[PDB]
Amino acid sequence: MVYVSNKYLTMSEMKVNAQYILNYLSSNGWTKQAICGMLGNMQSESTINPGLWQNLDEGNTSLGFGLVQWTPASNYINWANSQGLPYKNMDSELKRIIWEVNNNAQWINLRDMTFKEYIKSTKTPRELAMIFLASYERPANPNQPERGDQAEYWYKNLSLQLAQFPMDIINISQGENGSFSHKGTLCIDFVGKTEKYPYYAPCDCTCVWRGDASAYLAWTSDKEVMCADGSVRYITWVNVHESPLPFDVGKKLKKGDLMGHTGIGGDHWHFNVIDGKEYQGWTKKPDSCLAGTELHIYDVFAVNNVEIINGNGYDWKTSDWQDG
Ligand SMILES: [Zn+2]
Repeated sequence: MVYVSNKYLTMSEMKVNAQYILNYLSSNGWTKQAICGMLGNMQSESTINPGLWQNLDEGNTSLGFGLVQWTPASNYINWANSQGLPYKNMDSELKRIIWEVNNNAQWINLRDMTFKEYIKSTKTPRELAMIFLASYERPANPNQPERGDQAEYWYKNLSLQLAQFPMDIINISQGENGSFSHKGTLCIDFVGKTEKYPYYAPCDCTCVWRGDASAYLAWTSDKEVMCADGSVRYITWVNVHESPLPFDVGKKLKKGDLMGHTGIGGDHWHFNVIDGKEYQGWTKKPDSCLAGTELHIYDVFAVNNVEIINGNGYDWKTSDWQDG
């Protein structure tokens, strides 16, 4: 959903557009600050409307058009045609801006910042709105602090999850460095209240590997998460012993969705988590665990609303972090 028209948008309609642009350019590696600094500008140029002609003068290609009011409009519209993109279109316009960053276009460095620098900046959305104004837009009237106020407003009004321990109970049958099969590892075997006991997604995640032989699924958090130890990081983990395996590679789960059950794939759940967003298969040291940097389960996942029955004397922590 985007609002595209030759008419001034209300704040409700702009908010929808502003959210869309945030989502799109976020995936393209721009910072929330720089996107909002641009939004403050596009609010003044266009009410964040990709279909808007300057002064509502439809079809006048000598005047401004679209989100940043490309002037003359034909420079953009012609670029769009050459690129096989429909010109009056949100994504096409965002693709034009990305192109300008990638091709040393539009921007003039008047504030000791290049366009490539701009999109990675974490200066205030106010600061960056004014940098954008001076460098990209270059208006005849430079005194427009409202673009800054608008930037900071979109920063606050648009758009971390706390990693929650998957299961309702903690009851450890074999901890980190356990003698039977965890020597050298930070793995933990957990049992449920019964056989085949459910556990849930600690955060939005995706299934990245399936080992049918060894009965494991591997998962990677979609975003960086907030950990029980106050760390912010991507995480990757493995669930072993479920039978049959619930999902396939690519499967997407939201925080709290059913992720698996204990099993015999004695009934239990072997769990192991590493730092980062890269699954790297396995190693033995001397016992089997994930390759990569193992993290303590009790430092990563919070135990809010978990019944601890055993325990193993680990620093299990609750967290007051509130999910975005
Ligand atoms: Zn184990």
